Amino acid sequence: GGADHADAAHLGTVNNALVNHHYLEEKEFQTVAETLQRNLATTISLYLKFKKYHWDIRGRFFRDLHLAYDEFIAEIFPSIDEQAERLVALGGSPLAAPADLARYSTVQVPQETVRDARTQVADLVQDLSRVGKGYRDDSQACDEANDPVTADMYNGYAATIDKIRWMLQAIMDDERLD
Amino acid sequence: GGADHADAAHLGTVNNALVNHHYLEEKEFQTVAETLQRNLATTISLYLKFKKYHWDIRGRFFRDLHLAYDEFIAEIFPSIDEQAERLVALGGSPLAAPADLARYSTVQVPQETVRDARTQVADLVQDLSRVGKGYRDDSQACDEANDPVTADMYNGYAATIDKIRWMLQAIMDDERLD
Amino acid sequence: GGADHADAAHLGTVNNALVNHHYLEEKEFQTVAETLQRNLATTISLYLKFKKYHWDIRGRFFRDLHLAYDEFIAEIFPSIDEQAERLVALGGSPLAAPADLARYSTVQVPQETVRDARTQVADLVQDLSRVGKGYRDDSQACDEANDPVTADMYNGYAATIDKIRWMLQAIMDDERLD
Amino acid sequence: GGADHADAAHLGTVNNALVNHHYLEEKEFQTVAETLQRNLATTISLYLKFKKYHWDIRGRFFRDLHLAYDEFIAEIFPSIDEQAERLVALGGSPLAAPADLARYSTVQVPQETVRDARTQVADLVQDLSRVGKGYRDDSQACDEANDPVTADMYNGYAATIDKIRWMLQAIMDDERLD
Amino acid sequence: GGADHADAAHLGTVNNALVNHHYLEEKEFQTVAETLQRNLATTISLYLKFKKYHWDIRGRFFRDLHLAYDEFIAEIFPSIDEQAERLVALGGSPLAAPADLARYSTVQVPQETVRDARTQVADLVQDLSRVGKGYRDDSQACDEANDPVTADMYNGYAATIDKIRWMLQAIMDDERLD
Amino acid sequence: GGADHADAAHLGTVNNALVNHHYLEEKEFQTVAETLQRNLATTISLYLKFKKYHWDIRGRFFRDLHLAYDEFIAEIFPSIDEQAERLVALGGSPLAAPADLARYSTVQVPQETVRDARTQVADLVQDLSRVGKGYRDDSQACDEANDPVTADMYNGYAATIDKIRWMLQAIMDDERLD
Amino acid sequence: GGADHADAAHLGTVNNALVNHHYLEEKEFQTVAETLQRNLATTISLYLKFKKYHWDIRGRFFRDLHLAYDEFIAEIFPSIDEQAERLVALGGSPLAAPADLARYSTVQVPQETVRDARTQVADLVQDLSRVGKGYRDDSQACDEANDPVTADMYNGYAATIDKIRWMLQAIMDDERLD
Amino acid sequence: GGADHADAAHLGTVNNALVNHHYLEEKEFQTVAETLQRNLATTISLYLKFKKYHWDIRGRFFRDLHLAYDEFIAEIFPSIDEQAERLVALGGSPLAAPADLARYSTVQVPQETVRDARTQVADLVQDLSRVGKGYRDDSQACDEANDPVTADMYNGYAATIDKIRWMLQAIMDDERLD
Amino acid sequence: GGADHADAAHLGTVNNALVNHHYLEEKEFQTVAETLQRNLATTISLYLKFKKYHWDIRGRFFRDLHLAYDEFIAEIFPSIDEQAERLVALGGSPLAAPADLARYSTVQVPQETVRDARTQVADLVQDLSRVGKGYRDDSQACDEANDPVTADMYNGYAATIDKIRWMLQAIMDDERLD
Amino acid sequence: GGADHADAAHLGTVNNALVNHHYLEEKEFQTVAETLQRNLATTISLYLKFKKYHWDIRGRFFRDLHLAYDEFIAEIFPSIDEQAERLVALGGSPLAAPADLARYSTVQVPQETVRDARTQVADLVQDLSRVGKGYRDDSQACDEANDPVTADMYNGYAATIDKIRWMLQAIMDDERLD
Amino acid sequence: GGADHADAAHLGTVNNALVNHHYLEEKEFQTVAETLQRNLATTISLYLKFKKYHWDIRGRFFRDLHLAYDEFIAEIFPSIDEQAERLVALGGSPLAAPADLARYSTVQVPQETVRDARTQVADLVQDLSRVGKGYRDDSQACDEANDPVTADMYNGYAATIDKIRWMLQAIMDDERLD
Ligand SMILES: [Fe+3]
Ligand SMILES: [Fe+3]
Ligand SMILES: [Fe+3]
Ligand SMILES: [Fe+3]
Ligand SMILES: [Fe+3]
Ligand SMILES: [Fe+3]
Ligand SMILES: [Fe+3]
Ligand SMILES: [Fe+3]
Ligand SMILES: [Fe+3]
Ligand SMILES: [Fe+3]
Ligand SMILES: [Fe+3]
Ligand SMILES: [Fe+3]
Ligand SMILES: [Fe+3]
Ligand SMILES: [Fe+3]
Ligand SMILES: [Fe+3]
Ligand SMILES: [Fe+3]
Ligand SMILES: [Fe+3]
Ligand SMILES: [Fe+3]
Ligand SMILES: [Zn+2]
Ligand SMILES: [Zn+2]
Ligand SMILES: [Zn+2]
Ligand SMILES: [Zn+2]
Ligand SMILES: [Zn+2]
Ligand SMILES: [Zn+2]
Ligand SMILES: [Zn+2]
Ligand SMILES: [Zn+2]
Ligand SMILES: [Zn+2]
Ligand SMILES: [Zn+2]
Ligand SMILES: [Zn+2]
Repeated sequence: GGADHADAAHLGTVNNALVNHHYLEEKEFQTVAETLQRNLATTISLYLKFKKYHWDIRGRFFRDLHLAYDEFIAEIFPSIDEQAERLVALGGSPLAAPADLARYSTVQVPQETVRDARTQVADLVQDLSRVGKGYRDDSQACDEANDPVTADMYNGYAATIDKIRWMLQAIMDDERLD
Repeated sequence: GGADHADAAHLGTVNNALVNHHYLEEKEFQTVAETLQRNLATTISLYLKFKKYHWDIRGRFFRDLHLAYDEFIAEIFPSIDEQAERLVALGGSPLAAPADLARYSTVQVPQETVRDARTQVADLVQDLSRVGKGYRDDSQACDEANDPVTADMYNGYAATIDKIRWMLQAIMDDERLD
Repeated sequence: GGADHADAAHLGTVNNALVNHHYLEEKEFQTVAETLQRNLATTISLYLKFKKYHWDIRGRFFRDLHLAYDEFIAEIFPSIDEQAERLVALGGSPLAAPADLARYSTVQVPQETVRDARTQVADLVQDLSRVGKGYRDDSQACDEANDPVTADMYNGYAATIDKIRWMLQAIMDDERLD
Repeated sequence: GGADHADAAHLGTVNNALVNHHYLEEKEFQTVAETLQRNLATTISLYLKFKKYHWDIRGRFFRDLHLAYDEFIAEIFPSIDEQAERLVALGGSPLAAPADLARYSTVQVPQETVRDARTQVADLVQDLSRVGKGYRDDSQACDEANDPVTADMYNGYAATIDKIRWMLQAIMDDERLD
Repeated sequence: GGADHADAAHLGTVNNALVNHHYLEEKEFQTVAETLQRNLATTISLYLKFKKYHWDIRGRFFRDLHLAYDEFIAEIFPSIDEQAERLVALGGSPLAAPADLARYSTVQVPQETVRDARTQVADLVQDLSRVGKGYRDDSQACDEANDPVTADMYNGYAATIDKIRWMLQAIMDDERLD
Repeated sequence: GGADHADAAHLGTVNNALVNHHYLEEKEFQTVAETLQRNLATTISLYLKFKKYHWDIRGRFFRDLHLAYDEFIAEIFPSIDEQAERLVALGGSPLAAPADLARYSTVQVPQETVRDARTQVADLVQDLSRVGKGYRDDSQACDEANDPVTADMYNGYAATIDKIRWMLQAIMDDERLD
Repeated sequence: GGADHADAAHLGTVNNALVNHHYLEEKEFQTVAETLQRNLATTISLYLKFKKYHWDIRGRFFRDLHLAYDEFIAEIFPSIDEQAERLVALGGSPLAAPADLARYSTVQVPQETVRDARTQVADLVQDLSRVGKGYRDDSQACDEANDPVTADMYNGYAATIDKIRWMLQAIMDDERLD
Repeated sequence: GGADHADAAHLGTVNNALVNHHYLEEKEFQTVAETLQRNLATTISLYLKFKKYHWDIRGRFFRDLHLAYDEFIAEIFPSIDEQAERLVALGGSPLAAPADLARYSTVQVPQETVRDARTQVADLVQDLSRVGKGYRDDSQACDEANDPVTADMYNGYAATIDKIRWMLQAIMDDERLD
Repeated sequence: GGADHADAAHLGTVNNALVNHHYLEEKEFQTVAETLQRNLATTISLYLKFKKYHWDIRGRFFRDLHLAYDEFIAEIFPSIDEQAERLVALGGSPLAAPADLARYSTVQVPQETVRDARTQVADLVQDLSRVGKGYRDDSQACDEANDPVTADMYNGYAATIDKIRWMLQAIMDDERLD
Repeated sequence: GGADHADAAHLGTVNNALVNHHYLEEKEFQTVAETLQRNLATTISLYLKFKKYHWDIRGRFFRDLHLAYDEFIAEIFPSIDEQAERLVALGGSPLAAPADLARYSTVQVPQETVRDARTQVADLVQDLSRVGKGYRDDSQACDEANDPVTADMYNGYAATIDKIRWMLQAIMDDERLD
Repeated sequence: GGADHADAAHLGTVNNALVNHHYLEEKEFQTVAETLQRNLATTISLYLKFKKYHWDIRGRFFRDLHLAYDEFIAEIFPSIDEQAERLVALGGSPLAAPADLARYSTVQVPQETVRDARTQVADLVQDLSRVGKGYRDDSQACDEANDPVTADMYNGYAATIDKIRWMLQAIMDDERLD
């Protein structure tokens, strides 16, 4: 993918004379950086979305979901600083302003108050299906671009996302969940 | 302030029949909820902004500022869940989507790559002057609205913000910082 | 409120010659001590009530409520020794015998075996609505009586009680909870 | 002893269809349950009594006794939840309301302010003599009723109570303690 | 109170161009800063005084008082850095030289060797009566000066000082303490 | 690469009868072992070099660099025992004598006293550029030699080295660093 | 390999409507699931076998081997839940009944009492040679089946197994071990 | 057994007026106290003996036995204070002077330097056979004397001693141990 | 040196009958006590001085020095209670009132606000040169006075002070530090 | 002093061929070993004596002394293994049988039950005066015998013993202690 | 000894204007610095040598020696940074490049693969005999050169080295170790 938005190696600015793409060729950096910026915005958006649903859930599954969402945040949270800094280490600049989260994330954070357990869980399962396949695909893309290092990070993140996807899909595989 | 955007006690939705403003009158809730939604969006925006500057700083003050910004995040971070849940406990629904952060935060997160130490620090000092006065003013407003409980939370947050403001203002009170 | 039952500064007994109300006038002590004795008996009664319901709950919400009640006890428990000793520090003597708990608590502990989740949760939500408003009102009363110190303790306890009230009210805001 | 007050296996209520006395015959349950309800009420009453004396002690032995009573509470406190739940596991329902504590406890909690060290310590030593013999006797009774499991719990509790009894008896074996 | 001795916002010196009183007006800063400098010098003086008495106590209450004084130091010690830095955050400069401690503290540190338990304890109880009322009064003064933030700090410190005052007053309320 | 210096599977010595290359063919072992011996000597040399610069740095960046070098040692240090033992597990014998470190390391440890911050940092950045590319290349070589296991170790080490490279390059991207 | 025994995506049962193979095609799932079920049964069998030998070893190497086997269990044990849940996350159902362990494990647990150190160690070294090559081969198979995520798990497990293999092979490379 | 040497309930001395045998009859105390004094002296003697052998062992089993003896001390050590205080709680006075250890211990501490592994281990196995049977027999004796409390302590100590006996017997069941 | 100010063995006061100089002759005590009182006052003065500079530093080296001064306080702080109590153990009474700190300390605490990094660091380096030589000289003096015990304490304190001296001297060995 | 009883370098026994006195001449070893065997037996005897008095103390100072004796044991206990092993490292064999403790200790463990606080404390103060001077003298003797290493150990032990001596002497410097 | 190689106080370089020998005369620094550089190179060489033997040991004593060498590294490792920084604090510059380790160490690291337990242990015992005497001699030399501070460091290091020497000498004092 195209990564000009995340590339900091060609800026006209102070304290930037040494920035480069280390062992990656320019086109390889473009491929890898598009995945890192997208996955960073996605991870931050999942933190915000798990919190919004943690705060808004009501009804008899409140303890099940309120506590689960915090456990899932704890699993994914460290990857925010790690993905941002992998991008910086390769000569990028990570984006984290609200407008940039909205543009590059594959996950949308709700603006409405969603009380219903099934509505929350089905939304999250759809997101996590996309994000876990995303990391598997992005791992292969990075390996192909001669970046097995970023690929290895993604292999670990995909295992975590796939695990959370299973747990949430299991909870909603029940006709008595309204 | 007006707080319709944060008020969840009158929604037409499921699992919402019991939501109310507890011991606050409606107008008192409006006053307190405007402060909680604004301060929540501001705190999350400060987390994102301290991270963006942590990731982008370069030059000879890199260790000073990279490490300081993480210490400041650790001081303010717990207040994200606390402020959101104080709003929920009073019959509100906290907003955390990117569009809502941008609308209600008193702090803007950078979309550009800022390498320069002075530029980062002066921006943050301006923000923290506004946010610390904000919590002092909002504490008095909440006390006046018969909510000494939220006021007490704000008294603690203001002390933290004022402390961080001093440290950053001190670092930039130097003509040799370019 | 009247606090003769809690006042230890005028006793005819040994090792009591120095007991006084420190910086409070007698009438100020009466106001503050009535709130401390009542809130102490209430807090101990909530410990006993959360335990009784923890021990007696049955049915499919057993894990949700059994575990939640212990988390809520852990939040409120430290305030037992703190409220009792604030009363002692102001020249009072805290009461903790069963007959005194029953007389002064605003919360009644069940003598029957309550298996039903909704019955337990609705009872607790009614209690916590009363106790959280109680601490907000008692904070203002203490501040008015020139005791901002006890008021500050109450501001923290009210935030905890209000949080627990929200979580329990959320769980029961569901027609499928029988 | 008779245990109808603690027996939950025959209730006319919801979510109670499966409750039974596990491997104990009905008469064996009656014997064991009388000991568990009495010892539960006694243990909670000792927590309340050690606290009341911790809060009220004055004079030159204040540090000796204030700190000792908290160490003794820490030793006995875990047995509250353990004894209540052993009773639940055998098809009982434990009682913890103030009126039930007063009825079934072998220890009375003071309603007066006792400043005098000797008065407190002699009262506690009398209580602990009764409670430690109680657990030794109740252990033998439970073993005889084919419940070596509850007996084993009591053997451990008796060792703790007997140890605390020695320490308090030692402190008061002194004519200079007024 | 007058606070010129603690005010750093008008100095003729290097690295001081940005120093100001944040959200406080000049007269409000004068009120708050007088309380912070006085309470800082008082807290440091209480650390030194509790140590001097810890080191010099002899006789049969040695363990009671030697250990208690260290527990009381541990309770008050963190407030030294906190009060000094609240003053710095508001545009002050805290004083800590011996001559400044002696001038501004409301507590005098002994220059003589005091072996006698009663003499030590009565001296400390007089000090703590003054210091606990001081924090209650200074809290109200700060609130009136539109600084609820510093007031909140003082509310917590007063509760700690009042607790220590009770424990020491209790120990000496005994005719057999010589 | 050629690895006879590290191969222990053909020695004429005691307690060596069972040594073999496990699932690797001889030529595959030669490829993988050359990378492990070189990276082991390099890692130990980086420990020694970060220490020498930690001990010798002087001037106004002393705290920045003295502390950073210890944090970087803590990140890389565990890989010394891990790389040596991966080589042993594949039928090699790791070298660690000074003469062997000097021969096989891609990093040279200074014999002179280097006080100058820029001189130290530029030297380290050159080293880490070589070592991070080295691990990326060696990962691909190991994967090609049917050793994805050693490759995975290298993917993690490369991410650490690349991160440290960024931080040091950032510090020196400043004309005011002399 | 064929994996019908582990595939849960086509069951005729309740709460199973959503089960699928996520981002893997059916044939890819068959390949990966055969490796996960086999490695799960193997890992559990190694836990049981290391325990049986830990319990049965006698003679002068008792401390060497009794303690080593527990350290090796601690290294491999977490991979039991991890491998089972990777299989569940991909739409499988892991098998753990004794009959299924015996069928699918590549390691057999002893039914006899083996006192002899050499007999135990040689048996384990043969097992670990097979299991470490197994994980290397299964990693490559999973990567080929577009599952780099499971492959990455296996790369870590192989390094652990290969390390344990070396230590046990070393201990028995000695003619004086009878 | 006869226990006059350990009985403190009939002394002609100060601060001893309240000492009694709690719930045991005099003859029951004699039985139980003989076991407690003997087992106390035995446990202290095993601490001294395990240390002497830990300090004196030489030869090729040095690490096996030096480290094992410290692990065995850590298992038995807490029972020194526990057995002594059970005796005090029942109106006894525990003996610990060297002459009393020698008289009442069933284990003799070496006065010679024993370098030989087999000699040490065979000596310890003989001791532990006696001490583990001793605790089993003493448990039954205490139960018969209406002291199930002390019996329970002994049941736990016997399990520990029997475990250590197995490990040491295993090490020496080897003709190659010289 | 002369130590009458610190000598408590000849006081006309209560609870002082047993005070003596243990194994030191009177003149030996005078030598050792002069060093302990001086070093105690010096250490407390260094705590106060490091804090004053920690609180007052401004400009671009704020993080370097603010954090360093707290690390140096943590290194020296335990020696306050240790030196005071070594003096008490030898029959002295340690002085800690402000007037006594000022008289006996070899380090003066600033009464002015010092913003300038170089001014602070040069002042501290001069102090630490004096204090580290002081402990080396006082160690030799104590050894000569037959007190190798106090000498050993001083050997450890000197190593700490000398280390801090190096770090601060290094930071200021730079012409660009203004 | 003469040390034949502790010298293991000339034994006629197995596994003893390499034992020697390391860097000490024979006469130097004799001097140092006499001090180590005596101080080892003394330290173990102080552990036993502090325990006997901990177990036997009664009357109103029970908490003061029961708890203090355990704190003093915790301070001295590590020196048992350290002194024994310093002797082993120099070619000695440490003695720990009861008969050897009695022969070489400078402290006698009571065979009687001592309830009286003053009697216990005065006995201990006499012991600790002897033991602290002993370590000071033995430190000088070891230094003179070219063993500054053992001397350094003794300097630390003397400081601990002297501290405990002060605390116990202080407690008994009181005519009201009977 | 001569120490020009380690002396940094006379360099012609930047940021070195303030370097001096603190309280030591030039000739005293030469004596002390020769010992510090030699002992630093020796300690680092012992880390490398213990690792090489840890990695290469095979045969039936593998667990005994593999684990022991890591415990010995953990004991000596902290002295690397401590000895290097004592040299820096006295105006030296410590050497750590491979060529400098080889020149100044009294211990040689093996370049060959040594499988044999006796060969490893005998080599280490010879080294540790030299290094422990070295620290005893260097302690006396430093004391004579008016550096009791460095001498004290060496007294502690010698005790550690002498302890490790005993343990290794004990293991090899056995004819059955081949
Ligand atoms: Fe970061
Ligand atoms: Fe990986
Ligand atoms: Fe939350
Ligand atoms: Fe507050
Ligand atoms: Fe309390
Ligand atoms: Fe429970
Ligand atoms: Fe038991
Ligand atoms: Fe601070
Ligand atoms: Fe800096
Ligand atoms: Fe290792
Ligand atoms: Fe699991
Ligand atoms: Fe072994
Ligand atoms: Fe004890
Ligand atoms: Fe102290
Ligand atoms: Fe020392
Ligand atoms: Fe006391
Ligand atoms: Fe030991
Ligand atoms: Fe260092
Ligand atoms: Zn680019
Ligand atoms: Zn509303
Ligand atoms: Zn009153
Ligand atoms: Zn029944
Ligand atoms: Zn001003
Ligand atoms: Zn080969
Ligand atoms: Zn399928
Ligand atoms: Zn008797
Ligand atoms: Zn004197
Ligand atoms: Zn000899
Ligand atoms: Zn020189």
